[PDB]
Amino acid sequence: DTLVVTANRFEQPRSTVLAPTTVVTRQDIDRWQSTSVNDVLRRLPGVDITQNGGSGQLSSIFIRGTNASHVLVLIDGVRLNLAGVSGSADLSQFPIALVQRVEYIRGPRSAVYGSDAIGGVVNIITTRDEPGTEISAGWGSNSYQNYDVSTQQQLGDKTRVTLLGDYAHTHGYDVVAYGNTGTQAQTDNDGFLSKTLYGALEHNFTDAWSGFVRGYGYDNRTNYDAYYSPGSPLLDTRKLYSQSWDAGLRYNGELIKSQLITSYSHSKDYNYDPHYGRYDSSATLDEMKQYTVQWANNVIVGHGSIGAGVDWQKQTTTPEDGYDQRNTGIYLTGLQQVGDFTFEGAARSDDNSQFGRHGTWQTSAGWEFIEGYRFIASYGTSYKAPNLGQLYGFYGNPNLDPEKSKQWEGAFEGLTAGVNWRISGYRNDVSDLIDYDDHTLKYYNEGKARIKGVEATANFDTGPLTHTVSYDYVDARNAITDTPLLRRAKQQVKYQLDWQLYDFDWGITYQYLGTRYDKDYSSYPYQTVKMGGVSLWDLAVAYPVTSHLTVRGKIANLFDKDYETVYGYQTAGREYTLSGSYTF
Ligand code: CNC
Ligand SMILES: CCCCCCCCOCCOCCOCCOCCO
Ligand SMILES: CCCCCCCCOCCOCCOCCOCCO
Ligand SMILES: CCCCCCCCOCCOCCOCCOCCO
Ligand SMILES: CCCCCCCCOCCOCCOCCOCCO
Ligand SMILES: CCCCCCCCOCCOCCOCCOCCO
Ligand SMILES: CCCCCCCCOCCOCCOCCOCCO
Ligand SMILES: [Ca+2]
Ligand SMILES: [Ca+2]
Ligand SMILES: [Ca+2]
Repeated sequence: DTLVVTANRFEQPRSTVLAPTTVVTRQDIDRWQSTSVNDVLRRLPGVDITQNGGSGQLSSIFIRGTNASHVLVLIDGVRLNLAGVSGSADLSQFPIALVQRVEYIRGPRSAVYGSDAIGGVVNIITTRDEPGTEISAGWGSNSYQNYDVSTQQQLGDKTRVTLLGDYAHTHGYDVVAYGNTGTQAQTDNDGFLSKTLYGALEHNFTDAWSGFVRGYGYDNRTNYDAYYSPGSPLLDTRKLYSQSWDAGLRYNGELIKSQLITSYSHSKDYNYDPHYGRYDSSATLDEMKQYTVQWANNVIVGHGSIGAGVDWQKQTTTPEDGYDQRNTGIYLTGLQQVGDFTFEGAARSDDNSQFGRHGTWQTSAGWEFIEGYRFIASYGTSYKAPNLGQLYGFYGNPNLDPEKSKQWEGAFEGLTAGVNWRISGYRNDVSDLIDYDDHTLKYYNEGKARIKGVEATANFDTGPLTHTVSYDYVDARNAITDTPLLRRAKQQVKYQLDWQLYDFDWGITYQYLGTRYDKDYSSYPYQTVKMGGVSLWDLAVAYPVTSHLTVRGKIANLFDKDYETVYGYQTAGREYTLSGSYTF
């Protein structure tokens, strides 16, 4: 196991987390030769992603079949900051260079974190420890190119620093669109450019008390497609800027853990064509500022812990009505162990300045009935806050309540003859779904979803061969009308194969994207169409040409499989990348 700290906010061992958690490390990501967050995520259990194309294009994540806004994305413990009016975050913009570790725990977790923890939680962590300085970059399949410098160091004792800058660029391909340009097209590759900057300070006043400060930021330009009058502007292009800063102290004692954290984030997300735009306009800007403050405690008691915090949010976006919004929550957590029984739980009330008070809880009990074998049940209750669009839009309704989930899940987990496996069943009923009525050009909370999913995983070695495999089946329907929701695969299958030989470290990663259902905007009324669903393979190698130098190479979409995760957006297709790192 591996500590991981994103279940109850403090360190703890995964074994000791009844819910399915998955962790991705740097080694991992470097292996994977991943070039985006999207890449990494798509691999793990329960994740369905979709893309209005290649790199840089919006994207969307469906954890166990919930809506794309029904996931909580945390960066370093802290809600992302998706600006605009749809929960949807789209980690297509979030520089992968920043990523040192992802920690991902599927299932509800609003009783710790609040809103969005409905499917599960994706905590992306920017923080390393792993001193030295590093150069690198790469080249490839669409004049893609990347360069990058890293270091962390000490400035005398109890202090260390960390800087990173990183530049990627690609020209891309046209992604056609097809029901989003109207009269004409693009016949234009729609590229992406991001440039990024990170700094850290890290400091112990002692071997218990510590602090940080961080600051980071990026500056992306990506090009997209739109709709079109001959006219009459486009909106070709998007330009996002985004900075964050944090501060905390921690104290980590033998029994009692504490943290006080702080952070402030501000983006500014221009869309525009492209000629006299800006600035025009003809030119939409969405800006946001989120502030955050949180203080938490835990301590050790039994083979258990108890913990609690308070946790405060302020988001002022800019335009007369939707602008400044505030949340505050207070929760409790508990772990314990008794015999071969674990019990783990959490609860929270939130007070939200639009919709007032709402609360939320979860439980799990496990039973290790034979050594190595273990049976877990869980129950849990989560929610999602209304968005401005829904609230204060043109069909806004500022009285909306949140959207409510209930989830049950059942799992067996075992070691058997060398294989670490798990399998797991869940029902999630969602409700008070926010659903506009043509009806009256207002939204209301009215709609219901059911989800029934199964998650099976395994890992093992045979040779010098390593196997990491999962299967996922998600049956996600509209409860009222009993049709399949959209853009979701009933079925996924993901294998990875790792091994080492001569000095070539090899990986081959397979996935099957099962078939799915969506909308063809080609023509109103708009109809749904069934996408067929498909098999990908990528091939990756690395070599330590020295001792400081690794040199890698990756063929992605190894055969050449055409397909979409969104009807009308062309996906990538076969790409090469050729890449290098020096250390010292
Ligand atoms: C719906 C829609 C669509 N939209 Co909007 C349009 N036009 N639009 C919206 C509206 C949805 C409101 C609602 N859905 O009830 C609406 C009015 C909010 C709008 C919003 C915006 N629109 C935007 C854009 C970019 C586009 N939109 C598309 C997603 C363009 C879509 C093109 C497409 N995908 O076919 C789209 C035409 C169809 C998506 C769909 O229905 N998904 C079905 C659902 C199951 O999938 P999903 O993943 O849950 O979809 C969600 C999101 O995609 C999201 N969303 C909507 N547009 C965006 C844009 C951004 C950047 C983000 C992060 C999310 C979104 O809302 C969804 C559901 O609540 C887009 C691919 C069309 C186009 N050719 O560019 C495109 C993005 C290009 C790119 N790759 O970055 C805006 C920047 C428009 C503008 N300049 O104001 C903007 C941002 C919203 C925000 N909060 O930041
Ligand atoms: C000191 C508070 C610890 C529990 C806080 C969260 C409890 C939320 O519901 C828990 C009760 O539901 C089932 C009871 O059985 C186990 C309770 O939690 C044990 C947590 O370690
Ligand atoms: C710290 C532990 C938190 C325990 C919370 C779980 C129990 C929640 O209580 C019941 C859930 O629904 C609440 C209302 O119950 C019946 C309502 O009857 C009157 C309706 O207006
Ligand atoms: C130390 C903080 C304790 C936080 C626990 C709050 C958890 C949420 O409450 C239980 C879940 O929701 C049940 C409450 O819902 C009923 C609301 O009732 C309030 C007064 O009737
Ligand atoms: C749903 C989970 C079903 C789990 C059943 C596991 C039952 C027993 O499995 C392993 C028990 O050990 C027998 C296997 O081999 C014994 C190896 O022991 C080495 C020397 O005795
Ligand atoms: C304890 C793990 C459950 C394992 C799933 C495979 C065996 C299923 O047996 C009967 C099939 O169930 C039909 C429903 O399948 C999806 C339901 O999933 C969870 C909904 O409660
Ligand atoms: C899956 C029921 C058998 C007991 C668990 C076996 C451990 C799973 O390891 C293999 C997982 O990889 C794919 C599993 O596919 C099996 C379940 O799919 C059945 C869907 O109801
Ligand atoms: Ca374009
Ligand atoms: Ca209310
Ligand atoms: Ca044991």
